[PDB]
Amino acid sequence: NLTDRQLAEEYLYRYGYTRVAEMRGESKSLGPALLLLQKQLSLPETGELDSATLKAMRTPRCGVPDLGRFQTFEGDLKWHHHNITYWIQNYSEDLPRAVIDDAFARAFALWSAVTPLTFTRVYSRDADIVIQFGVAEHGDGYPFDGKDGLLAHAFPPGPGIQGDAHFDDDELWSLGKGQGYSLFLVAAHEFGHALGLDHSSVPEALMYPMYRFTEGPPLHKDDVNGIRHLYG
Ligand SMILES: CC(C)(O)c1ccc2cc(C(=O)N3CCCc4cnc(N)c(F)c4C3)[nH]c2c1
Ligand SMILES: O=P([O-])(O)O
Ligand SMILES: [Ca+2]
Ligand SMILES: [Ca+2]
Ligand SMILES: [Ca+2]
Ligand SMILES: [Zn+2]
Ligand SMILES: [Zn+2]
Repeated sequence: NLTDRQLAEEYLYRYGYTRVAEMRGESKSLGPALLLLQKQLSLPETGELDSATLKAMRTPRCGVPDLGRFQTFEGDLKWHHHNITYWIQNYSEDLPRAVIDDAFARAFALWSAVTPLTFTRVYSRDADIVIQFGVAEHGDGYPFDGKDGLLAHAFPPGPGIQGDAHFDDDELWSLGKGQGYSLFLVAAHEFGHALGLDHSSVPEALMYPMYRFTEGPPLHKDDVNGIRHLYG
């Protein structure tokens, strides 16, 4: 029961819009930050807390920031070897273990066709991409928010926590039918970040930050070109 205005202030802060408005001398009213968000999400650029902007802010999405408050990390944020390993550290009880394993394998198979990298499952803490399910504060100081709102987050390529992918288990994980969010579609978006991709402004793109259920092929031209500009 946040008000529409309280939701707007929280959204603009969480995803980096308020910090950018501060750097431009324009954080004492909502309008300038709203214009930065409408440009970034490809909404009409009104500067108002209008119906299209409120509908966007209420839409479940990725927990990675858009414009600001990104942490300082080690290295140039791409992988420098070909065989990327992953470890499924724990399981949601919402799906059978073999269905969770296959959702992650399918999400990696989407990227493998369009990148010179391979993805291989291991059972070891020193995998490149460690996958975890967690609730609220889950060990990295970037807490989840309970049911709906942000669904998951991931870290850009590098050592340790870098490249890792976390899924909010206060969500109901499914394949996106009946109830719950598609673990396949969320994992596919989060693995893009774990390969070094940013958010897209193209609403149809996999790397757009909002969750959109589809039964169609998830990759768009903007996603494939994004990976091409990283690894060839
Ligand atoms: C586009 C690029 C540069 O490859 C890239 C891609 C994805 C990420 C994810 C982060 C990152 O900063 N975090 C990892 C995601 C969790 C998180 C959430 N809120 C923050 N304010 C925050 F700093 C972090 C830390 N930083 C990133 C940077
Ligand atoms: O905010 P509205 O007037 O576009 O509904
Ligand atoms: Ca890692
Ligand atoms: Ca959540
Ligand atoms: Ca759950
Ligand atoms: Zn994202
Ligand atoms: Zn986390």
